[PDB]
Amino acid sequence: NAPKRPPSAFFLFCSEYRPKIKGEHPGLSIGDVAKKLGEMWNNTAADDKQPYEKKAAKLKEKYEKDIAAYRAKGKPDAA
Repeated sequence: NAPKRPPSAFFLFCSEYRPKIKGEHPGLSIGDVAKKLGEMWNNTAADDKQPYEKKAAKLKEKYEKDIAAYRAKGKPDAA
């Protein structure tokens, strides 16, 4: 259950250059790769997020209606 949470905007961009920050800094954890990006993302322009952002949203949105449905009786899954 739980459609889960798709990309957050920061997922698209993260992927794009994760093996690249990992290549320069093969000493990051899910707390450093996250902290680094948590910054980069925050400083990716903002007007560079928008493209990735709109998608992360599109998906989050899907979830939001599938979660709203799940927690609001989304168990008889169109049977």
